[PDB]
Amino acid sequence: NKILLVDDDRELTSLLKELLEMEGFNVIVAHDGEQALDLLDDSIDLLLLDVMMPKKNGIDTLKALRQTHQTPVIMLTARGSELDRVLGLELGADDYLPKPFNDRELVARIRAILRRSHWSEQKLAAAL
Amino acid sequence: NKILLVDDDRELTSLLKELLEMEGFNVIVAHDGEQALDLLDDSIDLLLLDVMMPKKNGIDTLKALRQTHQTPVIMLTARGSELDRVLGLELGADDYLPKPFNDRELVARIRAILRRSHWSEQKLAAAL
Ligand SMILES: [Mg+2]
Ligand SMILES: [Mg+2]
Repeated sequence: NKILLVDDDRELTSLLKELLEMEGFNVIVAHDGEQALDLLDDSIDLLLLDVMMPKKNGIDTLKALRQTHQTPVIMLTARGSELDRVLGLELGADDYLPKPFNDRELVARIRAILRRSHWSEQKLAAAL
Repeated sequence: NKILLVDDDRELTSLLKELLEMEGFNVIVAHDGEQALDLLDDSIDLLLLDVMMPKKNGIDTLKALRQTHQTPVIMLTARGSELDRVLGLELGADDYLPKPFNDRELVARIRAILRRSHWSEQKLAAAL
């Protein structure tokens, strides 16, 4: 399972890349929305998307990717108000996890949406 | 879209039934884990599941339903610790929203998982 980490905080992306790699994931990192959309392809199983970033913020990245991709996305951002959360979810995100977060909850939410993805694939392969 | 509302609090289930009905959902109510499993069938698109309930708690209900059903479930409970959240998600829940909650966020999270369900169905019908 391949995760695209989109966050402009290099310290967090390095910590998360190591964590998710320890958890058995293939991780690719984008540092803005522009980079993200350039790296986004069919091989990506999930996006961990930050909101406030230079060049193209996460809200605009999500709006753009959702025009062509149904790829699962989890917003992982310091923007944690009820408004921020409802906006992310309504714009196309499958989950929304504010910062600061617990690593165990992040992994559990990654696994929750990837379990749903696998069930969808199994049902599709069963029907085919 | 049919929602199965599993909670022992009659005051909350009545408030939520009205809210979700105003939002265009068909709502059926269970007051414990035993009638939740009795009411659970293929017509149910999502479960709003409480934890602390008599006869059968939400954790045991989730474990039981997940043996036979892949139906989307959102834990809606006063059990909001990191442990509670990670446990719910690892046991089979698609989302976990602690109490007290914001009605707008609940609806947004219901819509986020039902949008994923519809995309899965559209892809399945497209492949068929
Ligand atoms: Mg940032
Ligand atoms: Mg209760």
